[PDB]
Amino acid sequence: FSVEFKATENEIVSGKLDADTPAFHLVMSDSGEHKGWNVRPTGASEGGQMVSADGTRVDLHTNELSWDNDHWWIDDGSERVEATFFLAAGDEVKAGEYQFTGRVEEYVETVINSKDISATKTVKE
Amino acid sequence: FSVEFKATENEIVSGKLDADTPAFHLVMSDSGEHKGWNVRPTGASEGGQMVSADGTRVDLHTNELSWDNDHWWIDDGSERVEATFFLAAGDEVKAGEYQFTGRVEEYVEDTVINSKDISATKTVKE
Repeated sequence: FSVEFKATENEIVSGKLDADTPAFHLVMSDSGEHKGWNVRPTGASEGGQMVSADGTRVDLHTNELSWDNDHWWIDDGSERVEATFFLAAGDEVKAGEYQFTGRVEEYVETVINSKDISATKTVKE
Repeated sequence: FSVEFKATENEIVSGKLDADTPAFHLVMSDSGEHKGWNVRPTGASEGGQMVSADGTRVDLHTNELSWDNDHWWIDDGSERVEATFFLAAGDEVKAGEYQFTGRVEEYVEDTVINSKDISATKTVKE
């Protein structure tokens, strides 16, 4: 069971976004049998947001995972799932170094593996 | 001593597999006297997997060979051994062109007397 979570490489500059814009990339993997995965935001990211030092909160979205109130999930039995988290078109994005913290879970049927993820994405000038 | 190793002809689509589904075919030949063979996965395939570009792994299986921790093997002294490697019924298969790499070894009782790398790629899907 392996999890990789990191900022995307594309630069984001302060302002109001024309389009959906990548901010994080996630990969969840396990050769062992499973039903799927959860990505649960933790601490300040609760709500599914990325957060700067000055407390500015920005929503994350992904087209590779589903959402259920406060977390992402997906039923996927394959060995490996990839996901991009993007910021939505229109969103104003302001000052700083924005951190996402969460916890990945692997489940069956019941959680059988889990690991914290954290990464920080930069915005601006 | 010859080895033939290649992707099967049957088309695979991504999704949950409804049956044991062929992926590769292996032929190991020697009319010379020998005890058996090993088929040892190499590189990314170690563990017994075919591995796609993005690193996704699918387990390979065969009913024609035995297994010893990390490799297949068979005592078979005949001139020719065939084997087919299949994906297990129910496995959800996804994204890519999946390669298997390994090494074949022919052994005798007394001990390896011939060896050769094998490599092939199987396409999945859509």
